[PDB]
Amino acid sequence: NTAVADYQKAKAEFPQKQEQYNKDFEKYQSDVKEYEAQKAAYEQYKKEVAQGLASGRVEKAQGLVFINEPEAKLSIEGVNQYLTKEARQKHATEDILQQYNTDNYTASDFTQANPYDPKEDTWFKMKVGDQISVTYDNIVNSKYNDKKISKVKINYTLNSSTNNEGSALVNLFHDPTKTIFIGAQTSNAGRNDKISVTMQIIFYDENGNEIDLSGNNAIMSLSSLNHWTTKYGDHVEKVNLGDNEFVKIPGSSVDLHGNEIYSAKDNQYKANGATFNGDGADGWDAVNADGTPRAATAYYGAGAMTYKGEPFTFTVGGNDQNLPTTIWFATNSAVAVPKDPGAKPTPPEKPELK
Ligand SMILES: [Ca+2]
Repeated sequence: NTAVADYQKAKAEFPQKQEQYNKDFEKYQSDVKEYEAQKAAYEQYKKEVAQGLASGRVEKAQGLVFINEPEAKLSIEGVNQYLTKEARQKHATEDILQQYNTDNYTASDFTQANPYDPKEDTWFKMKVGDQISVTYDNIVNSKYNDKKISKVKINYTLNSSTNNEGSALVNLFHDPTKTIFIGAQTSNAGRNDKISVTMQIIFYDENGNEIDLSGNNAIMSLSSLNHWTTKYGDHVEKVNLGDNEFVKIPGSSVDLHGNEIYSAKDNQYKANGATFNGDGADGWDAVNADGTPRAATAYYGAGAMTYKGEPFTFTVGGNDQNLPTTIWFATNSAVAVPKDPGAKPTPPEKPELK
């Protein structure tokens, strides 16, 4: 006989069980909406692949494997201001936005002689209008149309900055599939300056010749094109593809607008109308240190291109004054597409005393 104890426990716990139910039910309603969006995008993508629609080229046309090059080493031409290792150390514990606050660095933090080994990530300031050329070798995992890739060259040119010094701070990864993390102070009010970088990638075969991409099999990612709108900015990340060709990702917030691809509306906060939240461990934009997306919903912030070997330009701007502008821009063969969301969420069981 435990009737009294059991009755009193069930009665005492009921308010908490009801509060947990309300939270679980709200979460279920939110999850159903996310599931329906993911399912629609996945079904559309499957149809595009099966029927041979344009976006099916992500699967059907891909001949480029260029996703992971953790052994690559760098040779850099055209950089005149490398960040000293002492200055890198001094800024390493700061918030990311402060690490890229160019107001917090002075001339004594930079040197003309590169202190970084070829095998490690390298830091430097870029100067508007000065093209740099980065050659990456020790390429072990990559190929294009069954031509193993021996080397990659990427040229980068800073066209504009958000600061008033014509400069931006860069962390250049030794693995070229991680590309570049760039930022600067946002020195002016008015949301109208931007960091703009033109890039061009050349792949080389085992005999050292440049690889012709005109079979149109190099499908490259343009993921993580955030657009957030808050009291602190109308921050938009964009790509001008130049002579390369846009590949629309089904269900993505990113589309073609004249000359550029980006998300026309906020894609970062459900509170601002986005379908998925971008922030946090569970957000669509979550990434590992390797740059790999953590989220099956990464497609929501992504575009892609058929890369034809010609220059393209990424931009980021719209922050308010004094909030440093940053972007981790990567491009590689790992296009973010909708994935199978699994089974539809089921509602929580309502707690009862009966
Ligand atoms: Ca981004």
